[PDB]
Amino acid sequence: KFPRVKNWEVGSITYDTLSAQAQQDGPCTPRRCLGSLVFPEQLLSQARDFINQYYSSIKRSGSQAHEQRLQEVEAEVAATGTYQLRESELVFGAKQAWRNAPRCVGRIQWGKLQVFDARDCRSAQEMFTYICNHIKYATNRGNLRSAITVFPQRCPGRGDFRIWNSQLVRYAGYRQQDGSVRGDPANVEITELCIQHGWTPGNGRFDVLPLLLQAPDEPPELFLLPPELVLEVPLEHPTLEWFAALGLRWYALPAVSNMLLEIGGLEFPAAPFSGWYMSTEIGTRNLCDPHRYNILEDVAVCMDLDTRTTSSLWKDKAAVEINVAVLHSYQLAKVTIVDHHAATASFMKHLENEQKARGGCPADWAWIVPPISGSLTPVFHQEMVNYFLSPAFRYQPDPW
Amino acid sequence: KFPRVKNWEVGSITYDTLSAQAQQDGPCTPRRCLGSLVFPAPEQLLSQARDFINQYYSSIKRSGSQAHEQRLQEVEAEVAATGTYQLRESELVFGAKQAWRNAPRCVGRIQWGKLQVFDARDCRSAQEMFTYICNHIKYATNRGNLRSAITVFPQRCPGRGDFRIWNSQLVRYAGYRQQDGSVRGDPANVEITELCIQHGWTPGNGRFDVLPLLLQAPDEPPELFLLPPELVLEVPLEHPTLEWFAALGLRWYALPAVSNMLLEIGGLEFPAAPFSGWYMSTEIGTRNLCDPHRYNILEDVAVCMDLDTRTTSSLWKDKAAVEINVAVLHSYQLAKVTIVDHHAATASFMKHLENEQKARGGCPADWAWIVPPISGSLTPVFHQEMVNYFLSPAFRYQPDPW
Ligand code: HEM
Ligand code: HEM
Ligand SMILES: CNCCc1cc(F)c(F)c(-c2cc(C)cc(N)n2)c1
Ligand SMILES: CNCCc1cc(F)c(F)c(-c2cc(C)cc(N)n2)c1
Ligand SMILES: C[C@H](O)[C@H](O)[C@H]1CNc2nc(N)[nH]c(=O)c2N1
Ligand SMILES: C[C@H](O)[C@H](O)[C@H]1CNc2nc(N)[nH]c(=O)c2N1
Ligand SMILES: [Cl-]
Ligand SMILES: [Cl-]
Ligand SMILES: [Gd+3]
Ligand SMILES: [Gd+3]
Ligand SMILES: [Zn+2]
Repeated sequence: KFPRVKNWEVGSITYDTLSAQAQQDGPCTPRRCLGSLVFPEQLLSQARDFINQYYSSIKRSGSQAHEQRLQEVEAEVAATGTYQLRESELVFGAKQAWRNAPRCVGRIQWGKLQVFDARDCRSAQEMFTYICNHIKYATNRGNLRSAITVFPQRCPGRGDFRIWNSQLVRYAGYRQQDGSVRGDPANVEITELCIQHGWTPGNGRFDVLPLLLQAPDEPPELFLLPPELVLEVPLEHPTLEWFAALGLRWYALPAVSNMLLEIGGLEFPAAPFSGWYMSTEIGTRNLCDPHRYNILEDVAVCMDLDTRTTSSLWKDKAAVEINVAVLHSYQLAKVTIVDHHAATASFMKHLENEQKARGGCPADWAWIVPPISGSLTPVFHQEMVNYFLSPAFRYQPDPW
Repeated sequence: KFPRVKNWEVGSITYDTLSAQAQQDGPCTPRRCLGSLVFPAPEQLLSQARDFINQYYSSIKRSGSQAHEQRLQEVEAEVAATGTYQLRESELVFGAKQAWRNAPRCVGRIQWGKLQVFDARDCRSAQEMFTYICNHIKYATNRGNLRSAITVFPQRCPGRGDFRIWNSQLVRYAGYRQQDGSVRGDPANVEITELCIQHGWTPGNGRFDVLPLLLQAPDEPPELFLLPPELVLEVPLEHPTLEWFAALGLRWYALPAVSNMLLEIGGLEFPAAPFSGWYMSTEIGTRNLCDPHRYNILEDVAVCMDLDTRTTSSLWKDKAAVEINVAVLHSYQLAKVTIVDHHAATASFMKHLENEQKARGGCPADWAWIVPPISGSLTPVFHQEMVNYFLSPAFRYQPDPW
């Protein structure tokens, strides 16, 4: 019943006892595995379970404080149909949701999270102020600091706070007259949403999009990020002197803004969180994916590689140098970045910590293994168990 | 409904209706996915036999024919009289091809229709096993123009032990455990090496000593057979521009021939049915040579490339691994031994997926095994959602017979 989990490089065996606590059901069944798919008063039970989790974590289970808190949440839900987290519980909840995220290789950091409490927020203008403060704090002039800002929870009879943008920093993607894209093809939809809401578009490949911020029951409002708040890194290569001329750039801060934060049955549809980049996200996925910037063959051309035969591994050589350029450029710019070897090594340490702390760790193998040099990293050889724990970050529908 | 399956590179969406035909269960439950784990009654025989006969007669466009109905009745009668039944030669060939076609962890399945099936169900001894195995190796190797082949030894039957090939592949390099814990040779083969020594093999002392075969005839201890060196085609590894790479003395063999899996067709089990194709270069260059628990050459190659190995962010591991894969591809092409790189192989697997969507409404595929171990997202299969499930005919894992 407890899955046996093996590391094939060392031969070590663990049993994941934590998965027995999985709440939501995942997409797999005994008949077929869908692990590779990207997208697959009951409040009182989830609330009680969360309070118990928290008071267990702080070694206060069954204490007067524990029982007092349980009675308070019961009284709130009975009186109001919902309840409010204490600040300490909010901070614990956000950290746990990160800790529980199966697709995050960066969870060695999960205990170090700045939690900005924006639950008093009203109006998109206030939202923007909170978001700018978050960006400022998290960017920290390149010495990036993981942070989350939590906007008011969902409640009956009132619309949600929503950030329409998938991230706080996104590059525009402009559909061209012939169906191609200038800029980031991942952002065509949000780009034309910004334009339809009054944004004057640019004409460039790396135009930072405005933010579309939705206060409850209002249309989204456009907010322009002050340019000095959006740290970017021009990409250069340590020995390929022509790389800099390609004018490639990426931004310092990965800040996911479209996921729902769920804590104790409470739902925060706007809770943008940020850390720092793992270099393969930029150099391999964002720049080399065929449906993203797709610059691999451009770089291969500039490297004089034999692009007439796949067996020259010209694609692999070009991608590696793009990843080198990303790492070199962020380090030169003094912007926090982690390469995929360091990140996976730390994630192995995290798995070991979590085995001792909780008896296991939900982990999505396809997402944890980096998109280049998979088996050069230790996580490739590590069997993993994927399951859903709460508190959690969840996908949610786009607010349109 | 059925699983909806997206390709994220193109945006195309299909539904895997074939998954609804999955007979055996995998390891996942709604509570937790175990997809990344390597190793997760005459009436059931009749249902599996009936299903397979139906598959066969569908495949040749003969469903409902007098031949179809006659075969169903013959199998039912034979099972009732004898407890088992015997495949017709054409059904064995279809079943072997289907088992390959059904193999979720095989990226080279575009080739599934081109399989030479050697019928060794008449084999009576370990000596004759070796004769069949040597003929398989000679045929499949084809002086480097490799040909996919399977040799099917007699099925499991009550009253008699199994035919078994103890070795996991027909070609394996010895792994000699050294007293300090290290391994000379291939650390993946330490156990079969010690078994070979236990059964009277005089070991070598090199890193690329081809192991003898331990062949088990029914109810018999395994018997040791040495492969004639001229039968085992090997490729010395050199690099087109790293001239010192050749001095590493690295080699690999031409023929990937898996010999420890069980072939299951229509409820019949063939515990000895070695099959072979040709290598994808990442199996050799990335896994076999660069895995820390295999030949583990990555740092020595990176140092000889004078890369800076003191920090991970120079991506020295990545650079050395690419050049080792280059060396494998170059060396196989130079030796005129069939090999496919991971770009070509994954592109052809995408064609296979498209072919199978039209032919069967889906394709069982194990994402973690299909996506190559370097340059994953540079290949189209990384962006392809996949559904993993078990169809029969099948190649299955089985316990080691010791
Ligand atoms: C501190 C450095 C961090 C690193 C290096 C890191 C690394 C990563 C990477 C590489 C991914 C996969 C992203 C992709 O492929 O698009 C990811 C996903 C994720 N990260 Fe982290 N992360 C960090 C911090 C954080 C923080 C602070 C949070 C939340 C408070 C977080 C929550 C998540 C979640 C929820 C996902 C999964 C999103 C999804 O399921 O689509 N991460 N992270
Ligand atoms: C024709 C050229 C072929 C190529 C390029 C190819 C490629 C591959 C590769 C790269 C793997 C993964 C192996 C590993 O990572 O250790 C694999 C697995 C597999 N192949 Fe193929 N293959 C070929 C032919 C065949 C043939 C002829 C058969 C059977 C008749 C076959 C059946 C299988 C099976 C059953 C597996 C999975 C074994 C397991 O689950 O452990 N393949 N193949
Ligand atoms: C589809 N769901 C969003 C997944 C996603 C997309 C993305 F583009 C990112 F950049 C990060 C991400 C987030 C954090 C906090 C750190 C980091 N390195 N990456 C996560
Ligand atoms: C029991 N699990 C076996 C998995 C495995 C291991 C291995 F070392 C291989 F080489 C192949 C393999 C097999 C074929 C026919 C072609 C090819 N390219 N690889 C398959
Ligand atoms: C189809 C497949 O699940 C998809 O391409 C996945 C693969 N693994 C991934 N892994 C990470 N970290 N991020 C991703 O976007 C993806 N995409
Ligand atoms: C733990 C993990 O499943 C293991 O390392 C897998 C990953 N994917 C693989 N993919 C292939 N093709 N071959 C393998 O041996 C493995 N090993
Ligand atoms: Cl990103
Ligand atoms: Cl191999
Ligand atoms: Gd020139
Ligand atoms: Gd030279
Ligand atoms: Zn699964």
